Amino acid sequence: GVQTAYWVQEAVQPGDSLADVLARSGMARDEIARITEKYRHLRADQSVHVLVGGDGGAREVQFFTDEDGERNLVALEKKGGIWRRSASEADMKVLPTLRSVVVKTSARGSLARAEVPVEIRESLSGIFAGRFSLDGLKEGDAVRLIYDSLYFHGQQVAAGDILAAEVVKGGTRHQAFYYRSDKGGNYYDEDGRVLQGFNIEPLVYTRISSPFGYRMHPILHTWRLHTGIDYAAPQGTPVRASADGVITFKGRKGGYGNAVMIRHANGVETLYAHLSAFSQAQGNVRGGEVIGFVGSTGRSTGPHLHYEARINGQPVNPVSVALPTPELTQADKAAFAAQKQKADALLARLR
Ligand code: NI
Repeated sequence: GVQTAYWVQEAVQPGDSLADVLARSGMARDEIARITEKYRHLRADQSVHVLVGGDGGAREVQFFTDEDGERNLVALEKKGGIWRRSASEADMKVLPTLRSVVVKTSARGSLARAEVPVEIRESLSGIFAGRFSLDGLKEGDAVRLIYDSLYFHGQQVAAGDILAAEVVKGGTRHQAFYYRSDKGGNYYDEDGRVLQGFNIEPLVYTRISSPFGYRMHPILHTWRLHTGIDYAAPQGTPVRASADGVITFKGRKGGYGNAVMIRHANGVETLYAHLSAFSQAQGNVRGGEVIGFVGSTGRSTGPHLHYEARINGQPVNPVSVALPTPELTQADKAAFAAQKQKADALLARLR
């Protein structure tokens, strides 16, 4: 009898194009065209979804883009015969995720079995990197986490930042709390003291135009993930290394324009882009010496620096990880205490 609509999932293979994946799914030739007419692009490690109507006609197509610098969540619907970027306020919903796990084999291993996003395992590693090694957790060691999770139409699509984390290694308790204020946040321990190389910011900037993490466009309601920090600064402004390490690259790089990377050791790297010019200071960099100057090369509006920290792999909120953490004043102390208590109430849920 009558046919019902169904979803088709097509994974994205190496250096694949949208039209490519869309074609392997079985989508019509002329249909692929009407789509790519308005929409180095397709984020690998995923799969584009296509809703097929009972009549075999495509009605929707959602997927993630991995453009250089940021990733976009593209949702497209077909109405009246035209593909339009679908979006709405109620589409996404962020919830606090309470995950508790006890180490058995390895720390990173057990956390993976507990359904803990790779992003979080690495973000957690850098946060406590100044107290212990996340890989030195023996059996019986606990890891209690609380982090925002993004749900698209009731379906978990990503993971926000860590709100609080309690780790017990060998019986020693280590706590980390996320604190935000003013008109990104930072991580502090239970006593409000700084946790933990990166003793300075990459430069002197006028203001931070765009923070790290997921954010919804105020009017388009679309969602995008900025894989770094946008430091607004006059072009030509000296861009120095945040810490020691060794520069491993430099030159034009996709939408990043001129950029350089530094392997700060311990399995961590950094990247500064959109530079107007370098300064050629390869080899080992003491940490602090100029390595570039602000510009607007690659995919960028005006002058500013793109700071991106990549722990054991890909993008990770550089805050309190690959940047210095400011001390808490009275303009905080009280507020922080109020926030620490809220997170601890959720933590106690995993004890
Ligand atoms: Ni950026």
